This record gives sequence, structure tokens and C-alpha cells, in this order.
Amino acid sequence: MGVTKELKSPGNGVDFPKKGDFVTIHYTGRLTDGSKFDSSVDRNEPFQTQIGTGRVIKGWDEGVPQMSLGEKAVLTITPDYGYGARGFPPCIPGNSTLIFEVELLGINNKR
Amino acid sequence: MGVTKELKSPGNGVDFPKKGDFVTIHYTGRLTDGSKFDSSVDRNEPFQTQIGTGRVIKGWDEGVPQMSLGEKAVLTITPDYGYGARGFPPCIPGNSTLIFEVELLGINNKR
Repeated sequence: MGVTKELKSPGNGVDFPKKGDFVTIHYTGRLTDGSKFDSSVDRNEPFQTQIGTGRVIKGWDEGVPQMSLGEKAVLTITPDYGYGARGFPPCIPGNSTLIFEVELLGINNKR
Repeated sequence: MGVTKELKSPGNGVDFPKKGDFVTIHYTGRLTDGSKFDSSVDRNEPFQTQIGTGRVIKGWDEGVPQMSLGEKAVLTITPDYGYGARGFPPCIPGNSTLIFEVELLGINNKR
């Protein structure tokens, strides 16, 4: 598909994020070539966002809710579920695949 | 000091960019961790700009002019002559040294 999760470390396996849930994550995204383009880990500023509401790239919206609380996975997002052909210039060229390490630290009030 | 050059390949050793010149070049930028953050070279869209007048980061304003027409060098630019404390979000963290591969394709009307 447009997004695929490799599971790297298992979450709790019951608590998954449904739509409109307020997700809290740490991540690091690279390009296929290996360049780190953004990392909430490096900034020690854990990213919070609402989920099924399209405030983040489709690959994220669609891919995160399949992680349970505490899970550590990797998201592979095709340009089509990413920043499209346009991209996010200097950082993310157009038609860029994305590889995010992702850690789910909380769903709404949960941690 | 602030920017350091490393001539990789010699230009014509006659034609140097003086201030207020319009330069044409082909560049690749990387963080100290090997991550490429921008590259006219990959876009195949050679960047053009005026040099002494602060329409690029200072590291360039002061490096590019040390190069002659045709030269390939490597600029090393401290955060201080770069993006400084703020950096450039997503791609370029705060307080980041930069390493630009640079090719001086043209000075005003020369190639």
C-alpha cells in the first residue's frame, strides 16, 4: 500500500488510537538515501497531534492507528501518502518515499 | 575561521567573484552527519544569485568569492556564518555546521 509498518518493538496490544484521538509520538524521518529530514527525538520535543483528522501526512494518519500504546515501529510512506510530487522544498524533494521511526507515547490522556 | 575552503578542482585562476557580482553555481549541502539538506545538483537547476549583498548565507557571501571560474571546492561554514541558533526547521537544526559541495559555473556573463 501507500504505507507499511514494520513492527520493531511490541506495544501493549490493546490500546490503539482511533480517529480524533490525541496522539503523542517521538519519531525520526529519513529519505531512502539515508538523510535524516526531521526528528522529534533530537529536539526532545515529543510531537502531539490529533489523528484521523488529516492534520498530518496521510501515511501517518493511516499508519499510526495500527500501533498499540508503547509500540516502536517504522513507517514506509510512498510519495502518494507523503508530500506528493510537490514535496516540501530543500528538505524533501518531490516524489520522495519516507522512512519514519515511530514511538507511540500516549493516546489522549494515556501514557 | 568562519568559512573554510577546500579547493577540490581548480577553476581558471583568473576570474574571481567580486562583490555585487551575479554568480551562477551548482551546489550540494550536507549536515555534519552526512545528511544532505538541499542540492541544486540533484534538481538539475543551477542556482543563481548576487554574491556580496547578503542574498545567501554569509558563509557563501565570503566563500564563493575565494573560488575562481570553474572551481570545485568544499565550503565548511560554522552555524555563525550559516543559520545560527534558529537553524532552518525541519531540515536544519539549530546551531548546525554546514558542508557545501560547490561548483562555480559562472560569474555574470562568463562560463
